[PDB]
Amino acid sequence: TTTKYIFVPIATIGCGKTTVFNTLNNLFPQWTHIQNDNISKKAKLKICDLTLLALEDDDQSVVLFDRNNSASRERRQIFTTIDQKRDEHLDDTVDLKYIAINFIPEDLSEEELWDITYNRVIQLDENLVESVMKGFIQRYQPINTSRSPDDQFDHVIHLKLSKDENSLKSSLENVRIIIDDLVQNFPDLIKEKPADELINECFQKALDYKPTFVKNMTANTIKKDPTYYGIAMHYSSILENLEIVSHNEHFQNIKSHIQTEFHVTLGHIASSKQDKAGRVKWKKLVKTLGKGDPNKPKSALKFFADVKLLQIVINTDKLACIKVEILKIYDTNDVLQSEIEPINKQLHITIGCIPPATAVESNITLEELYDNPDEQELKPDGTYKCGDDTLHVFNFDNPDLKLFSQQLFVAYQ
Ligand SMILES: Nc1nc2c(ncn2[C@@H]2O[C@H](COP(=O)(O)OP(=O)(O)O)[C@@H](O)[C@H]2O)c(=O)[nH]1
Ligand SMILES: [Mg+2]
Repeated sequence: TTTKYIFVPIATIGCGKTTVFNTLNNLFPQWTHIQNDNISKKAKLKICDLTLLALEDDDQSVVLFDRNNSASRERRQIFTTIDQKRDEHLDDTVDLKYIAINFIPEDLSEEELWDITYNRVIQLDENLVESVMKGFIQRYQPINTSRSPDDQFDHVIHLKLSKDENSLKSSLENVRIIIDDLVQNFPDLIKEKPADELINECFQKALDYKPTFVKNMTANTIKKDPTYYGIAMHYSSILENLEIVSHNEHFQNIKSHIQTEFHVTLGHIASSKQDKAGRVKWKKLVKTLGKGDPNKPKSALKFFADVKLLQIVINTDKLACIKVEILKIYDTNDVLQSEIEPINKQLHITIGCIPPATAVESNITLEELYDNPDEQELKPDGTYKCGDDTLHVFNFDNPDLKLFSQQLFVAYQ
């Protein structure tokens, strides 16, 4: 009855796995070539799943299982995974021969292995390729058919690997080795050997196809986005305007947690994730105010703001903050920048927090105080119960607490 085949490389990167498998598939289009490099790291159906799917139909007899399997545990994973899922995909009467294709001769030096493969991969990335490649060689364990797991292979084909600038290419010799092996040992797979002209042509095609790299080597950069955009507030100017609450009994808790810098937050990356509104406003902030130098926790930007201090709100035993308004934002030549829209409704300067609570809670404090969209006027002095918080409101006597030319900054935390 029916026999199916899984061809399993034992290899490191650049040994010619994909070239050899692409040559064979060019000659035998009914075979299925599954490339682990082209499977998402987060794919629900991984190579063992796709291998079994590609063996279900009768006409599908061969999978070229294109993965390094450098470590002995990775060969064990093939057997145990396919053992467990096989009965969902194949009749009980089927084998399932596993043919190991050994790409690294047992007497190849580690330094010649590196010299052959590293230089093949070169010839738009420089040394990301060295650490990913050395990782596969680090954990490479040669085939050992005298013990598990490699003693579970039904057959082993031993390939050549060498510098070949003056000889037949080693992957073409290897295609010939595989074909001759199959013709002698599995005539049902290859009835008659294809013509050498055809084998050579198919190999040339495969030798010139766009290469495929493991995804950690084609791993793109994270064009990192900053954590938040702020207005740096002149320290002594904020401190001097705390005198309105300095003697208040509900502020004495807060005094020992007063911050050593004050800022108005314009936008935090976390808010790009609540609304479409929060996303769009975050993007426009990154567009207008650029990504400053990213190897510094704070970078000043060439924009400045005028800010008016409106009232102090104490969230009892939690924090104190100043509700503010931004009068204007402008650049170094004082032209107004109308396109800078803050994300937070309820703009504020956090003063200090009692350390169960954190500065992010200044927003919830002012939002719960000003929760009615049709009543946003400054509330008069006094105590306000909001949810489970007791708030105290202190309006400034001076209607003209304007702070000018406060410089914007970007923050990466
Ligand atoms: N010199 C030489 N280069 C080869 C040979 N076979 C493949 N290559 C090249 O080596 C690079 C890596 O081959 P590839 O098949 O992708 O290796 P893989 O990482 O094991 O899949 C590619 O540029 C191939 O064109 C060969 O026999 N000799
Ligand atoms: Mg490959």
